[PDB]
Amino acid sequence: MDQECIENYAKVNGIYIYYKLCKAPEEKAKLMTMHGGPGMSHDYLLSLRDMTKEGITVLFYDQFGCGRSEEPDQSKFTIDYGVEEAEALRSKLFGNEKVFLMGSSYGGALALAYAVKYQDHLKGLIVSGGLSSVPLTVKEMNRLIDELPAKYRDAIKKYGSSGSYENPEYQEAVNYFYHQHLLRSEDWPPEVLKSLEYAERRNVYRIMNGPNEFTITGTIKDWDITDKISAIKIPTLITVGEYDEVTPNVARVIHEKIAGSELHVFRDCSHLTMWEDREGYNKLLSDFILKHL
Repeated sequence: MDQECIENYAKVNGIYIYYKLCKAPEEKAKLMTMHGGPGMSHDYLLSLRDMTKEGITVLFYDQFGCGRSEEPDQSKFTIDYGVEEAEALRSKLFGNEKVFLMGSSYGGALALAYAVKYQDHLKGLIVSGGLSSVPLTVKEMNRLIDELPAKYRDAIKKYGSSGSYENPEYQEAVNYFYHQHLLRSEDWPPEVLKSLEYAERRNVYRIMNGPNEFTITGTIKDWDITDKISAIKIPTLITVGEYDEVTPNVARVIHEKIAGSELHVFRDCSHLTMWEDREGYNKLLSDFILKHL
C-alpha cells in the first residue's frame, strides 16, 4: 500500500544530514524535496508521500542545521551552500541520474537557485509558495499585514519595532496572520507542528530568516535571483495559494521568467497547500511529473 519510508544518516560535505527516501513500486522517476523556513524540517512535506503509489519516489531530508541534521559553520548558512548540499546529496545518492526537484517556500527559492546551476542534473521543477526575491516577498507580506484588522496591524508596528516579539499582543497578531496566510485549517496536522517546533529549536530560522514569517531580518534579507531564473529551461510547475503569505504576485514573477512554466493558484488555500488540498495538490504534481518522463 505504502512501504515504510527508509531513514538514514548521511555525511555530505563535512556534516551529518538526515534523509528519508520513500520508494516505488514501479519506479518511473524520483522526486527530491526541500522544506521551507529556512530552518524548518522535512516533516511538514510528508503528505507528498502519496505520490509513491504513482511510481514516484519522494526523497525527504532535513537541510543543514535543520531537524535531525547537524549544522555546519555559521558562515555556511547560505542558500548557495544549501544548493551544494542538495547537489552533493543527489550525486552521492543517485550518481548521474536525472531527477525532479520540488521546493516549498524558502525551499522553493532554494530549488530555483539549485536549478539555475544544476538543471543539467534535473528532469523537472516544482515551486510551491516559493520566491525568486526576498525583497519582493517582504513588500507583499507588508501589504497583507496592512489589510489586517487595526489591532493586529498596530500591535505589529508597535511591538515589532521594539523587538518585543515575545509580547502576547504580538504573538496574538502572528497567529491571526498565520491562520489566514500560512495554513487555513482548523486542526493543524502533527507534521506541521513538528517542523514549526524544529524551526524554533534549531538556529537556522533565527539566523537566516528572522523572528517570524513576516519579519525577515536574517541573512537572506537581500537575496534576489529574479534575474537568473530565466536561464531555467526545464519543465516547471509553480503553485501558490490564493491567500498565500508568499503572494501570487511573487509567484507570477517566477512564472514570467521561466518559459513554458505552468502557474496554478489554489483557491481557498494559502501557504501550506499540501495539507489544505492534499489530493488536488498531490494530483497536480504527479500529473506534471509523469507527463514529463
